[PDB]
Amino acid sequence: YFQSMKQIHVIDSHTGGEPTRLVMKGFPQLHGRSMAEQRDELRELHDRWRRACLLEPRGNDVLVGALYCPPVSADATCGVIFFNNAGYLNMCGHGTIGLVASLQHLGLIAPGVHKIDTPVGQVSATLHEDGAITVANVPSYRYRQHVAVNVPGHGVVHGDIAWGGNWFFLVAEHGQRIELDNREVLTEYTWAMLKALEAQGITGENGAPIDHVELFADDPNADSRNFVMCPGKAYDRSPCGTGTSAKLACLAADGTLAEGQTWVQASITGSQFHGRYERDGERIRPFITGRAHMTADSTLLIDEQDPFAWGI
Amino acid sequence: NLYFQSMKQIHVIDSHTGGEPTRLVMKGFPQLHGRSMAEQRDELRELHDRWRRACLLEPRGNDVLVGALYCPPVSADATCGVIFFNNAGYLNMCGHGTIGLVASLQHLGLIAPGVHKIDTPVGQVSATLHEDGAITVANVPSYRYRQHVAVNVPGHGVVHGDIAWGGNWFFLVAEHGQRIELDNREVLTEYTWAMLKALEAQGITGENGAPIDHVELFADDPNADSRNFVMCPGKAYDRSPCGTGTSAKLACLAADGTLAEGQTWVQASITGSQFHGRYERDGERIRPFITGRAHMTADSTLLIDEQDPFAWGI
Repeated sequence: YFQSMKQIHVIDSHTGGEPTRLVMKGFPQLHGRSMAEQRDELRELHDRWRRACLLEPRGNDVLVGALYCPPVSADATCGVIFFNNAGYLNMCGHGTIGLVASLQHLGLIAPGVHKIDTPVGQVSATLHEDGAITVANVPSYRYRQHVAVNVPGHGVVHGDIAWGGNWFFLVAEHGQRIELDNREVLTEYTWAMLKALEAQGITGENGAPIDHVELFADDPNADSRNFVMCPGKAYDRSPCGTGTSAKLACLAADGTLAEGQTWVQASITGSQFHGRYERDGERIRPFITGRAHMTADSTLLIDEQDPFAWGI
Repeated sequence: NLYFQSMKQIHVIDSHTGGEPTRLVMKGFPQLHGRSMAEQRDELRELHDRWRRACLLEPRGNDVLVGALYCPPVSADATCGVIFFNNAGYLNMCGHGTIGLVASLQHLGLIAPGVHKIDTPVGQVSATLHEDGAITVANVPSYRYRQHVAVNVPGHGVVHGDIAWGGNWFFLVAEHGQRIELDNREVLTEYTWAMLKALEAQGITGENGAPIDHVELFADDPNADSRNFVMCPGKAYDRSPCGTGTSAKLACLAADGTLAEGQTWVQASITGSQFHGRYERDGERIRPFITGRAHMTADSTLLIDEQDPFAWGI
């Protein structure tokens, strides 16, 4: 009977609490030569597979899926296509940490530098001997500093606007408590803040929407703790790789963090990433280190008689 | 493969009942010495709560999930015992989870169609596995307490609802002003949550002052007798038609004579899943019977990494 249903072999993991569903077998054969072609193929010809994995009931609003692919470039370990319950992603830092940890435990890679092919080019990740993984983030920078926004029901706040692979508004939050049991308040506040930025025409470079907000506060045992609001009104359980890269860019620009020095960023759940940077013109090269842990080895089952087989 | 067994493992079968998911634990929890399900449930809560938490807290679980521990039977009559739980604690009964259990046991080769008795921490629940795979559960006795009660909900003026017990207290509204559609769930959530606050503020309760903690809205449907939206504690909506809520609905239909004894009511949910319901009379109350289906969604080995600060849940 189980043998009768369509099967998808996945390895679920989390990176600082933010989960990754790595698909190792069961999606359709993709004939695209490039990772972008394969991604387009999935989206256009085979989207039910993403949806079965990411929509309810099998998925949720925080999960990212990752399709393992054979490498396309000569020196890459593999290819990957990331996706969530709304569509396809291109890069995904926490998912890449999940991927590399998973591949290690499956016996497919050893410690060292690994190149991973994505739809938008290669990502370099270093698997350390102790199992931590460092992602070379895209070049990051601060676009504007100390920008005012009025947030309905809360008042005026100032933040930096910075690119770390996504656009962020970064706020030194003194008013609200950055603790996990205050998450519903922080969720409503930061979501309102995102909507207020849009309404007030506050954007990244060349009008790009700011679709992430991150709040920072002191922490007794890290350099900082954050609360990160993402698309879909979901907070990041992790310190957020691109968001921490954007923070490093701001710290670098202000001189708060020296080149080569380590910044320890705690998340709302108490997980941590380490980061450091090198300067490169008006930008920085950020390096974000974190860990992933396995949480399930699972055969997803698709009952083709279920109206919700491919997700709700 | 040696690494995947540096890790503690829990074998689960995940399924959903009309969209509402059940995680059935088939192996990996500690041995329980309780002679009864109530004692075993107490054992879990008191001596072994990390297992529930690994399964139901993030990252492995979520707010919608219910877990069910499979247990060897303890009443002589029984196919098995079960203990239900969610990310907050232990439940007693769980109709949708029982449908999940029975469907899962069938697919695992443990049972065949027929009547199956299942031991629970509050005694038995009887479930019929039909030849076509559907499963009928007997809900607790249900009844309407009050009829056509007014509540003022700011932004809506007065709404009327029935107050009925189906295992929980519900306020049941024939909703003509709100669109009962999944893409309108945000608006429906704010409305029903406001309605619960207004009932409380205006002293509208169940029997003996019991708080009403569920609201269900009902509308016409072109392929069912009705479609609903069901608001539950924690500001959560039921993906399914809701077993206890549909039982409360049956009690109101029976009281008004809208549904005849033995006749079937087809209740669609916000997600477009459906249950069937019928009742028999029990003095001034009813015995409701809820029929639905569960579908398998995963056969999974949960893995616990000892080096993981979140191994046992966030």
